Amino acid sequence: DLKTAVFNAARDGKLRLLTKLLASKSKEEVSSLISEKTNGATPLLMAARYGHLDMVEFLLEQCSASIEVGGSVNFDGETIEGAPPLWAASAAGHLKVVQSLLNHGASVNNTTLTNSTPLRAACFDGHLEIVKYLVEHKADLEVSNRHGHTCLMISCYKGHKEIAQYLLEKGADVNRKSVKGNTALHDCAESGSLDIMKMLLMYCAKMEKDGYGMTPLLSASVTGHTNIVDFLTHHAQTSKTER
Amino acid sequence: DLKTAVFNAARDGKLRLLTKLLASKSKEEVSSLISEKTNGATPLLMAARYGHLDMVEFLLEQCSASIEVGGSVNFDGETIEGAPPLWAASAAGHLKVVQSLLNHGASVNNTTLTNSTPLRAACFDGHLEIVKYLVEHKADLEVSNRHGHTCLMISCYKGHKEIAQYLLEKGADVNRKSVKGNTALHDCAESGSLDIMKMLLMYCAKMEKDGYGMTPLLSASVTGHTNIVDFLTHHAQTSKTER
Amino acid sequence: DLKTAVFNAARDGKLRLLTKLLASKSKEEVSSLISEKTNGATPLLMAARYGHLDMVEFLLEQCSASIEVGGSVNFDGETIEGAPPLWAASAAGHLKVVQSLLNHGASVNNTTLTNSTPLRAACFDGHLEIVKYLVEHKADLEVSNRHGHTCLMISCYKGHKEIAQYLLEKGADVNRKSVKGNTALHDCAESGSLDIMKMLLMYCAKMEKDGYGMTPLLSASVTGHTNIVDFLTHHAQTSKTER
Amino acid sequence: DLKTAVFNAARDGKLRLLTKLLASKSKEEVSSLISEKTNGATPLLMAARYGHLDMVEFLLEQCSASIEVGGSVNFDGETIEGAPPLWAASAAGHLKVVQSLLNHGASVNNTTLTNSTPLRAACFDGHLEIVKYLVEHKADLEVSNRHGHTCLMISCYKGHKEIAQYLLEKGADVNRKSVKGNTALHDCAESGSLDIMKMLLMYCAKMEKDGYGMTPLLSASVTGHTNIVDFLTHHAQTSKTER
Amino acid sequence: DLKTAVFNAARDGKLRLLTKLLASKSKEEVSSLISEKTNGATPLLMAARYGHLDMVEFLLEQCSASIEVGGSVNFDGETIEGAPPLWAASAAGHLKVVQSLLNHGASVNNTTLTNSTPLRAACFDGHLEIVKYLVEHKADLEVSNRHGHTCLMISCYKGHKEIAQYLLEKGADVNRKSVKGNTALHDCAESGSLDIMKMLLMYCAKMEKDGYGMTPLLSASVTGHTNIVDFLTHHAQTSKTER
Amino acid sequence: DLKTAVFNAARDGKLRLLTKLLASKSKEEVSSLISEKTNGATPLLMAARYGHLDMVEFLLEQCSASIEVGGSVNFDGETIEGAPPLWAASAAGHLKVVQSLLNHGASVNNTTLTNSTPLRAACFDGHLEIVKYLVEHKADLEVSNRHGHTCLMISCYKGHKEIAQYLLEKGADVNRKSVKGNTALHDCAESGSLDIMKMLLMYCAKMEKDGYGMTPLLSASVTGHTNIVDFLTHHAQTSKTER
Repeated sequence: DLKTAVFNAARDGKLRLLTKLLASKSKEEVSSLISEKTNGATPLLMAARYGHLDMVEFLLEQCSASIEVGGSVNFDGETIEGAPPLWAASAAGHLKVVQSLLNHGASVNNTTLTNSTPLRAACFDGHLEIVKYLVEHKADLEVSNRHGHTCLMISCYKGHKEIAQYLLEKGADVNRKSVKGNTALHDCAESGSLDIMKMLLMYCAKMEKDGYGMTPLLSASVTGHTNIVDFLTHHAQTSKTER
Repeated sequence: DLKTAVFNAARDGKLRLLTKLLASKSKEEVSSLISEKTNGATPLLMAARYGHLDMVEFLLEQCSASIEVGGSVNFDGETIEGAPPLWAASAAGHLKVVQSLLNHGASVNNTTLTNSTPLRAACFDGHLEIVKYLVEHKADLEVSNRHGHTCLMISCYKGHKEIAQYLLEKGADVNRKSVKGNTALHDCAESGSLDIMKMLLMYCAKMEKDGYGMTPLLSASVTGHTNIVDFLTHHAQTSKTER
Repeated sequence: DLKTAVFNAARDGKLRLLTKLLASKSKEEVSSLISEKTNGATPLLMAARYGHLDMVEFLLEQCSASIEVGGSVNFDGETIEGAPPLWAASAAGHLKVVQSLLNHGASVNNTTLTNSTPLRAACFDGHLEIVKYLVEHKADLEVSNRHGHTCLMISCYKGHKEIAQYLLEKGADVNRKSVKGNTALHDCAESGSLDIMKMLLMYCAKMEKDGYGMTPLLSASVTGHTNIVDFLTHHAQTSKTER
Repeated sequence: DLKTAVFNAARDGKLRLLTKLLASKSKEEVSSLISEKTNGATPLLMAARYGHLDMVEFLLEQCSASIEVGGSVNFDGETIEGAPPLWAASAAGHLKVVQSLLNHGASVNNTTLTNSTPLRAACFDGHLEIVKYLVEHKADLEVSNRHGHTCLMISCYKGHKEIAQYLLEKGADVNRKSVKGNTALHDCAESGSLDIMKMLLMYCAKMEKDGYGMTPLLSASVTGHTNIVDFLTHHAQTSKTER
Repeated sequence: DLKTAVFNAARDGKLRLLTKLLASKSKEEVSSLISEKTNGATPLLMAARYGHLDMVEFLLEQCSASIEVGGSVNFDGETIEGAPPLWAASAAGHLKVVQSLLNHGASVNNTTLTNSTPLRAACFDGHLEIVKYLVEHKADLEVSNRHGHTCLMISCYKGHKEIAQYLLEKGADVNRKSVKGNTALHDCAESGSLDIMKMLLMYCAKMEKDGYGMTPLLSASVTGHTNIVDFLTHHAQTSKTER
Repeated sequence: DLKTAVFNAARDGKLRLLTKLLASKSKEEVSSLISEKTNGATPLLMAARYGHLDMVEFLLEQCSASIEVGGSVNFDGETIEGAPPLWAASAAGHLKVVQSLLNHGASVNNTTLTNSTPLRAACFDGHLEIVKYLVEHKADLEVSNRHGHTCLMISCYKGHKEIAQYLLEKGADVNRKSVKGNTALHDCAESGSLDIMKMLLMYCAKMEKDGYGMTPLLSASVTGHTNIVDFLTHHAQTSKTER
C-alpha cells in the first residue's frame, strides 16, 4: 500500500504528503518505492506527464534510476506504451519539466516503443519553445517514428507554420519519404497548409507519388483543399501561356 | 577510488573481494556505491553483461532500483549506450542471468537508447532459450529498433531458422516494413536463407519493393544468392510448365 | 431440315415434338442429330440456356457426349462463344438445370473461351442459390476470366451484397488483382456501394491501382461518389494520428 | 473384363485384336463399349494421343459422337483433365491424326478444362506443321489458358522462332497480358530468345512491368540471359547519345 | 536621330515618309540604317510584326540579310526575345507578310530564343491559313519550345479543332511528351476539348501520367471539365454494360 | 557561284582567298553572300564549328546577321539540325571562338532544334574551360534538352568528374528527373562513376525509380558496374549490423 500511496502522491503532485510518507526511509527504501511501476507507470513519469515541476525535482534529487524508464501514458483517449518522462513532458507541453529532465541527464533522443522522439512529441500539439529547447540540446531531426513519419511531416500535417519554418532553417530533410511514400508536401496538401507548402518548395521539396499513387496535387483534391489544387494547377499550366 | 574497486570486482565477478571492500560501510553507503556509474556503466550492468549470476544476485539484494539503469556496454568493438542489465545479459547469451533478472522484476520490454529490446538483443547472436523465455515472460515481438528492424527480420538476416520458426508460431507479423521498406523476405534474400523464406511464404508474407526499389528476388540477384533466385523464378514460372 | 427441326424443338423445350421427330430413328442417328451444331450451338446447350429441365434430361439420357461441348449463346444482344451447357444455365438463372448437369457429371470449372466459370456466370446477374450450389459442388472461387476479373470483383460491381458476403465467408481472396490491377473495392467505388465496400474491408481487402493507375479512392473521386472519398481519405490518414 | 480389353487395344493401336473382340456382340454393344471411359479416358482419346491413325479412323466409323468427348491424358509425368482427342493429337505431334480428326468434324477451338486450345497444345512442343494446319482450319489465335498465357507467349518461352514468326504474321496480339501480367516480350526474356524479341521489336513492342514489377530486361537479368540484358541496356540508353 | 525616324516609319508602315528620309543617302548608307536595331528590334521585324506588306517588300529590296535577324517584340504585354520577322508575322496572323517572307527565302524553322517556330507561333492564336502555308513550305511539325510543348499540344490547349485536325492528317506525333511529361491528351483534358480528344484517340494517343502524376482523366477531374471525365469513365466502364 | 566560293573559303578558313573574293563588293552584297546557307549551313556556322577564329572574327566584323542562325553540322557521324554558331563552337571545344561569339553579342542560351544549349554541348565531350566560361556568362544550368536530360545528367553519364563538381557548386539541381524519370544518380550508375555518385549523395541527391522501374542500384546491376552495386548494397545493409 505504501508503493501505491507514493505513486498517488507523485501523480497528483502532493509533495507535502510524499515527504511525510518517505519521512524516515533509507536510500534503498526510497529508491525502490520511487522506481516501482503502478498501472504500468512510474511516479516520475506521471509527475512529468502532468507537469508537477517541484514533484519532478524532488523525485530526481532522491533517485534518477527511472529517468529513462518508459511507461503507460494517455493522450487523446489512447494509451501510449513505453513513453519515458522526457517524451511525456514534451508531448504534454511542460517546458520547465523538459528543462529539469535534461538538466538531470535525460537522453534527448530516447523514444517511445513506436520510435517517437521527444522532438516528434512536441511537434504534434505544436509546442514551439520545447521544439527549440530540444533542437538546442542536440535532438535529432531525422529520427522518424515506426511509420517513417518525421517531425517536419507531422508539423506540416498539423499546420504548425512556425515549427515547420524552424525545422527547415535547422536543416530538416524536406525530401524524406515515410514507409508508405508520404512526403512533407503531402502533409501540407492534406491539411490545406498552402503557406507551409510554399516554404517546402522554397527549400527545394519535390512533388512525388506516394505508395498509394498519390502526389500532393491529388491528396489536396480528395481532401477538398481547393486552395492547394488551384495553386498547383496554376503552377503546372503557367508555362503554357508562352508563345 | 573505492567506487572503482567495487566496479572492477562486479565486472570481473570477484564476489569475495567486493565484500571486503563493502566491509565497514552501512547499507546506505553500499547502496550509493553500487549504484554509481563508472565508464558510463553501473556495477550491476557489468555483472549482467559478463554473466556473473552470483554477483547479479548479490548486487540486486543491496539495491533493487539499479535493475533498470541503462549504461555503456561493449559488443564486437561497438559501444552500445543506454543498455539495461536485462538487454546486455540477453545479447551476451547469459540465460541464468536473464531468468534471475526477470525473477527480480526486471522490465522485459525496457530498451537501449536505439529502441532495441532484450528480445531483439537475443535474436542477433541466436540465443534460442533466451528468446523462448522472454517470449513466455510477455516480451513484445513487434517492438522494432530505430531503423524499424524487427526480431523476425534480424533472425531472418542472421539465418536463425529455429528462432524464425518460433517467432512465427508465436504470431510475429511477417509483413512489417522497416523505415527503409525492408521486410523479413528481404533479410532472407540478402542472406540466402531459402528455408526461412519458405516458412515466411507459409505465413503468406507478401513480396514488396523496399526503399531501394528492390523486391526479395532482385535483392537476392544483386547479392548473388542464386538459390533464392532459382526458387522465386521457378515459382513465378511454375504455371508456364502447365498445358 | 431434320437437323434444324431437332435443334428448334430442343431450344423451345418442345419435348413431345422432338420425341416424334426421333421416333423412327436409330440410337446412332439420334446421337449424331443431338451432337451436331446449328449456328454454333448444340441442342443440349440451347435447352440449358433456356432452362428446359425435361429437354436437358432427355438429351443426356440419349447421348452424354455433348455435356462439355461449348458453343454460341446470346445475352443482351452480345454473342458469347465456347460457352458449355453448365455455364449457360448458371448465367441465365436455371437452378433446376444446373443441378441436373452436375448430377450427370458436368465439369464444375469448365469455362467459356474467355475463361468465365459457371460460378462467375451466376455472380454476374446475382443468382445466389446457383452460386451456393456451385460452391457446394467444388467450384473454384479464384478462377478469373481473361481480364483477371474474379467472382468477388463482379459481385461487388453489380451490387450483389448477399453473394459477395457468401464468397468472403467461403474464403474468397479479396487482395487479388486483375490483369489491369483492379481490386474488388473499385467496383464498389464506381457504383458508390459504401456498405458493400465496408463488407470487403471487414474481410481485410487490398487497395490496388488498376490499368488506368486508379485506386478505389480515385475511382470514387472521378465518379463523384464523395461518401466513399470521405471514407477512404480518413482511413488512409489514420496512422498520422499516432504520436 | 471386356471394357478394359477394348480400351487397352485402342491405346496400344491393336486394330486386329479390337475388331475380333467386337466381331460378335452388336453395333449398339460396340457403340456402348467404345464410348465408355477407362481411367478417366475414352478409347478414341488414347488412340489419338499415341497417334494410331488406323485405330482412330476405325473408332470414328463405329461412333462419330466420341470425337468431342474429353478425358484424362499423361504428358511428362502430369495429368491433363478434359482433353478432347484433337487436343491430345496436336500436343503429342500427330499431324495425320489431327488432319483426320478435323476431316471427321472436330471442334478446332475445343479446349481442356484449363481452357487450353489444340493450337496452344501444338505450340508447347513445337509442332509447326500442326500449328499451320490448325490456323488454316480457323483456330482462334487469341484463346489463352486459365493463366491467360497465349500461344505466342508459350512459343516465345520454348524458343520456337518459326511458330512465333508465323503467329505474328497471322495477326497474334503482341501486347496481350496474362492473369499475372506476363507478356511475350517477358517470355522472350525468360527463354533467352533474342531473335523472337528482335521480331517483336521490329513490329514496335511495348516494354511493361509485370505483377512482380519486372520488365523484360530485369526478367532476362535474373534468369541469366545476358545476351538479352546487353541488348536492352544499350536500347534503353540510346537517347543519351543525343548532343 | 535619323536611325530612330527610319525605325518609327517602318513600324507605323509610313512608306512615304521613309523614302524622304532615305532620299540623299547612298545604297551603302541605306543598308546600314535599315539593318540597325532600336529598342532591341530592326525596322523589318517591326514592319513584319504589324503586317505592313508594302513596307516589308521595300526593306527587303534594300537589305536581304536582315530577313533572319531576331529581336524584341511585344505580345499580350509580354516581350518575346530573338523573334525573327517570319515568327512575328506568323504569331500576329499576317498571311500576306508570311507568304512574302517565304518567297524572299526566309527560314521556315528559324526560332525565337525559347525555340518557338513560326508554325508554333501561328498555332497559339489559331491562324489556320498560316499553319497550312508553313506546313506546305516544309515547316517541321516536331520542333517543340523550351518546355517541350509542341504545335499539336498548344493547338489542343487553345481548342483549335481544325488546326489539330490538319496537324494529325499531316502526321504530327500524338505521343510526344513535354519536359513536365505533358501530352496532347492532357492539353485536351485541361481545356475541355472533348472533340479534339476523340481525334487524338483515333490516332491511338496513349493515356499516360504527367510529371505531376496525372493522367488526362485526373487532369480533367481537378480542372472541372466533367465532359472529359464523363467520357473517359464511361469509355473505361462500357465493357461492364455487357451481360 | 560566288556564294559557294565564299562558303568554301569560310568553311576551310582561307581568309586571304575570302578577302580577295569580296574585295570590291558593297555592304549589302557582302552581307547577302556571308548570310546565305550552302547545304543547310552558313559560312559563320562552319567557321565556328571547325574553330577558324580569324575567319569567325572577319565574318562577324562584316555582318552579325547570321550570329543566331541555326544550321546543319555533323558530330559522331550524325547530322545536328538548327545548331547556331555558339552551340557548334561549344560542342567542338573551340574556346577562343566561344569567347569571340559572346563578345559579339551571341545568345548564351540559344539552342539547337532539340533544345540543347551551348552549355549542354560543352558538357558532352567534357570541355571544362568552355563550361566555366559559359556559366560565368549567365548560361542557364537547368535548361534541359527535349528528353529532359540536363547538363549535370550528361556530365555524370560521360564520367566528367571536374565538370559535375563545378555544376554542383554552381547550384545544379541534383533531383531533376528527365522525361523518362532519369536522374543524375542513374547516369553515374550506368557509367560506373562511383566518385561522382558519392558527390551527388553529398549534395542531397535521392535514390528514385525511373519510368522503366529502375533505381540507380538496378541500373548499375544490368550494366555490370559492380563497384556501384557493392557500394549501394553496403549502404543499404550497414544499419543491420546494429544490435
